[PDB]
Amino acid sequence: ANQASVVANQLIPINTALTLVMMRSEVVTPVGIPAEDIPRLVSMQVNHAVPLGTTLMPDMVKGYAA
Repeated sequence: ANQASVVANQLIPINTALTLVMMRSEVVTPVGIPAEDIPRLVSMQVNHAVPLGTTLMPDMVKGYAA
């Protein structure tokens, strides 16, 4: 409970480097990448377009390991 995840603040297109305006922190369920990791995610890539409001899960980010 009460753990925050990275949520897509805009549609994040494929093969596009993640920027800070693309990511917000929100308490959603299920839990995705912890909000704490929003600096680590900067400049990484998604392997599929993420719609607005989707929680970013580990598998969506190319090269992500926690």
